[PDB]
Amino acid sequence: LQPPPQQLIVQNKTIDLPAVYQLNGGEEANPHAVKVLKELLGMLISIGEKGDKSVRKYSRQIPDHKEGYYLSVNEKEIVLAGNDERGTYYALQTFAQLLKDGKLPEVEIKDYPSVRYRGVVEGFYGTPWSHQARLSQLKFYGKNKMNTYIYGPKDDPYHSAPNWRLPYPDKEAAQLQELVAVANENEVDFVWAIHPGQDIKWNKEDRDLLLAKFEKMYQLGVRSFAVFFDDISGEGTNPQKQAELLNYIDEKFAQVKPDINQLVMCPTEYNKSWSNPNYLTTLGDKLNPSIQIMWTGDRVISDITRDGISWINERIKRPAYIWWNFPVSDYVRDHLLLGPVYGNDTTIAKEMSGFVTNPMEHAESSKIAIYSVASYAWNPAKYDTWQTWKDAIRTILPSAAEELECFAMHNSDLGPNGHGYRREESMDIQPAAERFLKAFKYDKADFETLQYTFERMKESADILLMNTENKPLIVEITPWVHQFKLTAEMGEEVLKMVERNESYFLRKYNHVKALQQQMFYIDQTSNQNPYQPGVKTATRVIKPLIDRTFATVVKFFNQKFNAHLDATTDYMPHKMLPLQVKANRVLISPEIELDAIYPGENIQINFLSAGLQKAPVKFVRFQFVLTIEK
Ligand SMILES: O=C(N[C@H]1[C@H](Oc2ccc(F)c(F)c2)O[C@H](CO)[C@@H](O)[C@@H]1O)C(F)F
Repeated sequence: LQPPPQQLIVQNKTIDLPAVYQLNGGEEANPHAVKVLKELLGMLISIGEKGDKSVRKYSRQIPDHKEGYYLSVNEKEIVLAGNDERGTYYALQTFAQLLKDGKLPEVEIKDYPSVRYRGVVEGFYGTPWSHQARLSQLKFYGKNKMNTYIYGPKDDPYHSAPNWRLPYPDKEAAQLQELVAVANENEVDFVWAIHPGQDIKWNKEDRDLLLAKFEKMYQLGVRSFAVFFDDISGEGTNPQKQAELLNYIDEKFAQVKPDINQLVMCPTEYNKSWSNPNYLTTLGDKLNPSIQIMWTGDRVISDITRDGISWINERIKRPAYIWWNFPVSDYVRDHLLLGPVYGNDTTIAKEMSGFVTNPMEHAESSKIAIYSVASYAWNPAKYDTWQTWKDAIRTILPSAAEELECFAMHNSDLGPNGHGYRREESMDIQPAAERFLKAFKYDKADFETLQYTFERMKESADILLMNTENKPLIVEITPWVHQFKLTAEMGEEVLKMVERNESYFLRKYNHVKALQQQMFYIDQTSNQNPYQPGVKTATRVIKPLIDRTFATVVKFFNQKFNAHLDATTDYMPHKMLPLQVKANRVLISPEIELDAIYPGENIQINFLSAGLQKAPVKFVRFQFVLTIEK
């Protein structure tokens, strides 16, 4: 069961889903839950909300919590009783996971979430989620009892700079309208956010335009709203004016419409490190208390701790609404972040108004963290990092679960980055790895372990590429899967170099250099975004072991045979601190000879620049970056 319920009593007896049933309360229960029931489908089945005729017999069993439910299955009768309509739907989501092979376990469940708002903020920089991916997201939220979707992609020009003042065009508006309908069907609050701050004026004209935009969104069906003031400079960062604007939205709009739910703001000082030592106490004191204030923790990317959440709560005078910056990867775009969700304290549910997760631009790939966050935020006390990661992967790709686990286990670290934020990766093999190298610079078992791992990586790569159960997932990860397969091939060849004769070693060597060039070409042709282009994989443990083992066994060959083989581990056609090639930049990692003559563009230097005006260039002699026409 995911999320695991607050309370559960299992009897050890089984019951056939009744071939013949009597439905009580289907005309009065939450239509969204009734629809799920009738699809899954004499024995009495009672569905309803506390107060309904159908479930009055169980009124004492129903948890007195928002979104709570009582679920019961026995030989005699089935009860599916929400404390409110969402609760009934959540009872159904649990019910569907009990139903296996046409059979049900005899169980009594009393359930409710520990955190009031739980979900995803699409708030990353980069390519926003497609329409299809958002639709699929919303269904997945409902299955996993996430009730919050904060729409806020940084690069949607109608969400942020400069066209936040304009209504969405017809096509986009028709799409959002559908998203809102689908969200409603899955018991998700669609929260449309706006990000006006970089150029907002504190006047009537901009105040009114912002309210007019919210009204347009409201006409599209939107019933929750957010205003983000993060990552901005200038007058838009003034706390009094922020609070005043939010209170004005609250009082003229959120409390005037009959049916507005969440009103949320993201502060400019949204993590402890970025907070000056009185912006936050001004917000805490001036902002209407029903208004939510977001917070990403001690740092832009951090895990939430008891000390950290108590620090925020005291300044803002309400429980912080957490924006958790994982698995967002818009600052490490060359990595996928498919590891487990961990690091957040599991005893601080009462200290938070909400918990949402900023995910990767890769929507399906994000379902691993998302499913885990859902589990954490509903039942933090029973949150099991590893089992939930395994369950996520198995729900997302039942046909190739083991292969996805293999891929995901070696694609979880961010690599070095400006935020200093890291994740564990490849922990199972790390001991055999680190002992194999030390000895080299070995136990047979460690060698076979590495060998087993490479073999497995290839099996996983090839089965994943060809999987048809979740095609959109496979499209997202495909470039990394190719790179992952290459890595495992390079690993097998390097191990063969460690093991017979001069001639066989040179065959393996030459095959390695070819594999290095293949990885380079995948890195230059896939995922060519402006910020961190290319495709890295297995970066924490595996690639480093392979490269170092390669440097080492070559060194020993040159010593033994008086040879002069090149020991370089990453292919690089240009010559010169490694050179890098990023799009049409050739740069010295913070005399260069290129592999051919190109038209030059510019040379940028920091210890400065010169335009080259398309002059032909092969040699550059003196950041340190050459930009060519390519
Ligand atoms: O996290 C937030 N905002 C952005 C914030 O973005 C930054 C933008 C500029 C920075 F200099 C910086 F250090 C972080 O961090 C996330 C990760 O990159 C982004 O995805 C978010 O859109 C929000 F809580 F304020």
